[PDB]
This record gives sequence, C-alpha cells and structure tokens, in this order.
Amino acid sequence: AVPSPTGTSVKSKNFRTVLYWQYPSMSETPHFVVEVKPYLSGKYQTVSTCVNISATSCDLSEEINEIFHSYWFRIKAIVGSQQSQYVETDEFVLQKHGKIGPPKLNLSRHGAEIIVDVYHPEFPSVEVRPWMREIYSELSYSVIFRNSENESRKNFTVADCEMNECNLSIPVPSEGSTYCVSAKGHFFDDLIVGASSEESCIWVPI
Repeated sequence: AVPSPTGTSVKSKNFRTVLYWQYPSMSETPHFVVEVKPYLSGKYQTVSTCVNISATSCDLSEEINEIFHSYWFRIKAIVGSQQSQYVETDEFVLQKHGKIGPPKLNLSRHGAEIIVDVYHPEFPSVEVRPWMREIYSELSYSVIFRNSENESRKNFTVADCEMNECNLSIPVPSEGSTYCVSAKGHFFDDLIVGASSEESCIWVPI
C-alpha cells in the first residue's frame, strides 16, 4: 500500500542533531510527519517544523534539551489521501550517541612560549539555547604537546573558558625544535569525548 519510511537514522554532531530516512519512488510526491517522544511526558508529540514536509530529513536540534535522558522519534508517510503507519527510531541519548568533532585549533608563539587557542565554532550560542549553559559549564579541552625532534609528550587540560573559547600558554624546554599539538573536547570529564584535531606544528628557536 503506502509503505512506511525506511532507513531511519539520527545523526548528531556538535549538538546539531538531524533525523534522516529514505522512501521509495512514487508516482507523485510523498510528504512526511515526524514526531518526538520526550522522556518527561513519555508521549509522542508533533515536531512542528517537520509536518507535511517533502524533505527526507528533519532537524531535531530544537527538540532536544536533555543530554542524559532518552528520546524516541518516528515518521509516517503521506501519499495522496493515504497514510502509512509510523516507523520508530532506535533509542537516542545525546550523551551516548552525540558525537563531538575535532575542535578548531590555532597555534602561535611569543618567544619560547607556545600559545594554543582552541574552540568549536559549531557549538550553538548559549543565548539561543539557554539549556546549554549547564552543559558548557562542563566543557574542557585536553591538549597533547609533542616534540618529535626530541622527542617528548606532555598533556594539558584547559577549562572554565569564557565564551567556550580556551587559550593556553606552554613553556618549551629547548628550543630549537619543532612542536606539534592536537586537542580534543571533553564534557563532564570523560562522559563525552570528541575526536582529536589534526596536528598543528610550530618552530621554536633558541
């Protein structure tokens, strides 16, 4: 009949969460309805921005305001005067399923001191998502300092960064060589751990 959507997938990265699905080719153009089941009510409700849409995706970022509790989502298809039944996604928990991509990392020096600026431009503004303040209060970055030509490797952590923008100064032993640095985001120490940035390297003279 009017089959249900297929291949449901919730993809969450850097707090942008999007639901995707696929649909068979029909004579005309199907539209879809997406619902969300929040943990508190334990009942499905309509995702307003995703009713009667032709797209096979739905941005859920505004429906998710809990990082530890579960959400379910579901989609039905509308084809002419006919509807499919809903198909439900896997359980979704932001803390478990949400990915944190590599941070943006800038590397400079003042004399023999290396300066690391690290942040995630993708993270949403706290002013636009006030529920995020609590989460950002737990944001930290771990930074790995490597000297190949030497060849050593220490670890640093920076937190309580204003506007989620962290800066770190680091003393370089010596000091005619090259140092390479990478970083990862952390939320709640190790409950959420992001991918490493690629290495940035810099020369520090004597």
